[PDB]
Amino acid sequence: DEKRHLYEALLRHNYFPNQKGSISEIPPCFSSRTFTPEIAELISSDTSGRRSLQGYDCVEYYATRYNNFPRTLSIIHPKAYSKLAKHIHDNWEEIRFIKENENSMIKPDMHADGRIIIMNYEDAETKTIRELNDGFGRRFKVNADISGCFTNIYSHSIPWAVIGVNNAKIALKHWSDKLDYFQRQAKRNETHGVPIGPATSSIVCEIILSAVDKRLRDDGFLFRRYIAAYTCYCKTHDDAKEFLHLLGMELSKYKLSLNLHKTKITNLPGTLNDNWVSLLNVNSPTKKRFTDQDLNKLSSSEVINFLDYAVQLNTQVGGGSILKYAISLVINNLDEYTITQVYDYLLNLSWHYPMLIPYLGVLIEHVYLDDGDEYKNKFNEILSMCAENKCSDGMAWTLYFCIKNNIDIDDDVIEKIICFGDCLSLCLLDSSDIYEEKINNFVSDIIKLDYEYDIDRYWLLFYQRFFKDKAPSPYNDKCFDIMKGYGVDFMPDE
Amino acid sequence: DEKRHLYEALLRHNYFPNQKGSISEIPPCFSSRTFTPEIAELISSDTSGRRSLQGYDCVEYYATRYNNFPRTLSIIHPKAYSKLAKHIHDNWEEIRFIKENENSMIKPDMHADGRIIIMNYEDAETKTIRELNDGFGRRFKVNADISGCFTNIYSHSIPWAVIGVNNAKIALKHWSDKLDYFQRQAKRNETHGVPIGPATSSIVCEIILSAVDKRLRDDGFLFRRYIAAYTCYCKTHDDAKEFLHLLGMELSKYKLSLNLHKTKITNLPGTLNDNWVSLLNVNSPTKKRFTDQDLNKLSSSEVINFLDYAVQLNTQVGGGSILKYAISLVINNLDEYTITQVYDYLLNLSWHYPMLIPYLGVLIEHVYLDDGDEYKNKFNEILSMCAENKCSDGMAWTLYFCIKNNIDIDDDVIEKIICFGDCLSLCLLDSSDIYEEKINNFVSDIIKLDYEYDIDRYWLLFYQRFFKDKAPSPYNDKCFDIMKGYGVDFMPDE
Repeated sequence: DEKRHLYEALLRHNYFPNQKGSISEIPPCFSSRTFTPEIAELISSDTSGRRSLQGYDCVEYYATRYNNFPRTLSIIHPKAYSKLAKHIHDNWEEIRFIKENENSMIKPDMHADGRIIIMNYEDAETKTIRELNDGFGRRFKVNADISGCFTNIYSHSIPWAVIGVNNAKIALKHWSDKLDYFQRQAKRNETHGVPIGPATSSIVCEIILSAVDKRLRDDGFLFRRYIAAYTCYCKTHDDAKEFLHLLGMELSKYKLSLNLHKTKITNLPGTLNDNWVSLLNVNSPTKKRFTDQDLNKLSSSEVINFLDYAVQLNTQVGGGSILKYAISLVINNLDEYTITQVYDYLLNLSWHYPMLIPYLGVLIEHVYLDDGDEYKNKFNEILSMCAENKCSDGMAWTLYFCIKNNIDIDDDVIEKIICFGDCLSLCLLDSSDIYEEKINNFVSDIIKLDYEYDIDRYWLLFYQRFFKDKAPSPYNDKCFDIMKGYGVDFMPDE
Repeated sequence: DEKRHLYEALLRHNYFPNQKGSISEIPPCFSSRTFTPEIAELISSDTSGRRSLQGYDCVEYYATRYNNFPRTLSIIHPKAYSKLAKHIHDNWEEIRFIKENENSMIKPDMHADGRIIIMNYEDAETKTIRELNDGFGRRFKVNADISGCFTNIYSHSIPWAVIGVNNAKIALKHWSDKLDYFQRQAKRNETHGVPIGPATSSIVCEIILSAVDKRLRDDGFLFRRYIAAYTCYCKTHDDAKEFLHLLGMELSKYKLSLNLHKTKITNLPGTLNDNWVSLLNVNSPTKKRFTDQDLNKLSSSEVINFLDYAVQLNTQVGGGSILKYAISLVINNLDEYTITQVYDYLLNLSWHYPMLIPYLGVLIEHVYLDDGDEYKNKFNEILSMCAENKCSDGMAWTLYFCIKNNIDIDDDVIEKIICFGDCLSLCLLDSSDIYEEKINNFVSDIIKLDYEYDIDRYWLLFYQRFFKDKAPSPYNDKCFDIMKGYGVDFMPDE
C-alpha cells in the first residue's frame, strides 16, 4: 500500500535527515530502520511518565553548505516523533493532496529505496525537457525564496492551509489541529519552526505551501517550487512583478515572507543549470563516455588539473557547490595511479571545505591507510578543525572513517570533540567504548542539570547507552523501554 | 530619578517605535505620551476578563529600509505591555547593569527628550575619536552580525543571561523568569522573538547580549556593539578569527548565531564611516558652513546636481542609505527658488524609494499645495504604490500628509488602503471620519472572525474607535476602559 509505504518512510528511512540522494548528510553508521511503525504505535499508546517541560527538544546537527555555512538539521525525539508520524499516517487520505500538486518538484512520492522525500532525484533528461518546455516563449525568469521556511513556519497555520484561514480561526477536533499540536511537540512546544530533515516537517511544509501553489496556479502562473524556491517563467515583466506581489501576499497570509536577498529577475534565455555547472561540465574530462572502461579511466594530470580548475572556478564564481559537483564528476572513474594523488587533494579540500569529507569514504579501501601515520595525523587535524569550526557533518563523517578504518585518534582532539557537544559525534565515541569515562562525565553533567531539554538534545546518546546497557534511561516514561525491548538500534550493523 | 525616567521612557516615549532620532519611522500624529506609568499600574492591577488565546499579538508596521526591504516593527498590546514595563521598572536596580556596559553603544541612557533608546545619537566628533582610538595600532577590522537577533532571541534565555545558563536551568520566582514570561506575553506567548521598536525589547536584547559582551571583554577583545552588530579591532588575523569563534560560542550558548552573509574582515586603515558617506560628504555642496546664511543658501542647479549624483552613487554602490544621507545634507538650507524643484525631485525619489517619504514633511508648508491638483494626484499615486508594495511607513506618512494638508484622497486608492490592512493606516482613515463605513466593515470582519489575535493586531484601531465613542471595546477586560477613563489617546493633538 501507499499508506504503509509512507508509514515505513516516516520512520525507517526519512526519520533521520536523509533528503539528499547522492551523499547523505549523516554517516551510514546512523540508520533509522528497525524503528518500525509498530514500535511507533506502541510508543504512541504509552502514557506513562511525567514531564516538567512542554514538548521535546531535538538532537542537533550542523551540516556544512557550499559556503561553509551551518544548517541545523534535527533528529526529533522519538516519543514526540512516533505520535507525529502515526498521526500523518492515519490521516493520509486527507494529506495526500500534496502529492497531487504539480508545482512542487520535491514532495512525498513512492521512491524505490523506501524514502518519500529525496531532493535532486529526477533524471537530467526530464529536468532539461521541463526547463525548456516551461521556458517556451517567455522573456523573464523570476527566482524567489521563502526567507526562513524551516525557521519560521507557523504551526497554527497548518489548519489555515487545510480548511482556509478564516474557517480555521472560526473553528477555534479536526485532523490538522492535532497535526499542528504534534508538530509543535516535536520542537519544544514551539509554534514557529520545523525540525529540518524528517519527512514529517517536509509534509508539514508541503501542506502549508500547497495552498500558495493553488492560488498561484489559479491565477495562471507558470511556476515551479523546489522546497522553498519559486521559479516563474514570464512572458513580460508585468507577470514578473505581479507573481512576486501575489507570492508575497499568499506567503504573508500564512505568516511567511520572501527572501529578498534571493530575489532576482533574469532575462531568458538564461542557463538551464547554473553557469558554473555548464562551465564544469564543458571542461570536465569525463564529459564523454567512450563505452570502453580503459578510455573512461582518467590519468593523473587530467584529474588534478580539473580539480585545480574547479578550485579557481569556485573562488571566481562561488554561486554553487562547485567542488562537490566537480568531485562527483571524476570520483568514480579514477585509475589506480590517481587514487593517492586525488586522495591527498581531497584531504586538502576536505580540510578547507568540510562538506567534502563524505567523498573520503569512496577512496578509503583503495588507499593503504597504515603508511607512515600520515593519514593518522590528517584525520585528526581535520577532526580538530571540525571541532574548531563547529561543523557536525564533517565531525561525524571523519569519526565514521576513524572507527571504520580503525585509525587511532588523539586525546587532545577528543578534548574538543567532547567539548563541542555534538550529539552524533558523542554517539560515535560512545560506540567506540574506549572513551567510556569522558562520555560518562558529559552525560552526568547533562543529568545533574535536571533540564529535560538537554536530555532531549542528547536523547540519541542517552538511548544508545541505555540500549547498550552502559547506562539507565534518563526518562520516567516507557518510550526507551519499548524501543529497547523490540531491539531499536540507531547505530545498527548489517 | 532614573527609575522614574525609565518608567516614563518605556511608555510615554519609547512604547511606539521611536528609536531613530533624525526622522521617526512613525508619523507624529501617533504619539504614546499620555500613556502615563500610573495608567500602566492600573492596567497591571486589573485582573478582569477571560482570554481564549495565550498571550497578545501586536500592531504590525512594515517600515522600509534603504534597499526597500520591510522590517516589521511592532506596537505591543498595552495590557501585555503595561505589565512588562512595570516589571522592568520595579526590577531596575537589578537591570541597570546593562547601562554600565561599555561595549554597547546604543543602550538605555537618560536622554533629554524623554527616551532611553536612540540609535545614531552620539555626535560625530566623539564617534570619530573613538573610531581612531580603537583602531589604534591594529591590522584588521572584523564586522559580525547576529542573524535574526529580534527574530530569534530566546526568551527563556533571559534568566540564562542574568544568573548563568546552568544556574537558571537548575533553578527551574526570580525576577528574570517573570521578565521572560512578561516578554513572552507581549508576542502571542511565543518563546522566540521580540517586538521591534519598544524599548522593553531593547532592554531584553541588552540583557542577553551583555553576557556575550562580558565574556568577549574578559578575553581581552577590543570590540563595540551597535544593537546586533559587533565591530572588532585586531592586531593580527589570529584575533580576527578567534573573536569570530568566541562570539559564535557565546551567541550559540544563548541560542543565537552569527549572520554569515554580514561577516567580513577588512584590513585597516579602512573608512571611519562607510565609503559612500565620505563620497557624499566630499561632494556635498553644504560641506562648508560659511557663518553667513546667504552663502549657506544653495542654488537650484547645485542641489539638483548633487541629488542626481546621489542617485548614481546609490545605483553604483548601494552599500547604505545614500539617498537619505544626501537629502538630509541639503534639506535644511534650501533657497525659496529650490523648494519646488527639490520638492518634485523628492516626489520622484519618494515614489521609487518609500522610506524617503518623511522628508516630504519638511517642504509641505513652503510648497503651495493647491496648484492645479498636481500634488493631489502625486500623493494618491504614492498611496497606491505603498498599498501595492505593502509598505507601512510610506503609507502612514503619506496619509499624515494627506489629512494634515487637507488634500483629498481618491476612492480607488482607499480600496487598497482598506485591503492592505495596515493598522496604523486604518487609524488615520479612522481619525479622518469620512470613511467611517469602510472602517466599520473591516472591524466587523475582524470581530466576526472571533480570533483574539486579529483583534490584538488591530488593537490600536479598536481602541481609537472606542475612545472616540464610535465603537465599543472588543475586550471583556477593563484595560481599554481604564485607558479611556484617564484620557489615553494614541492619536493626540497639542
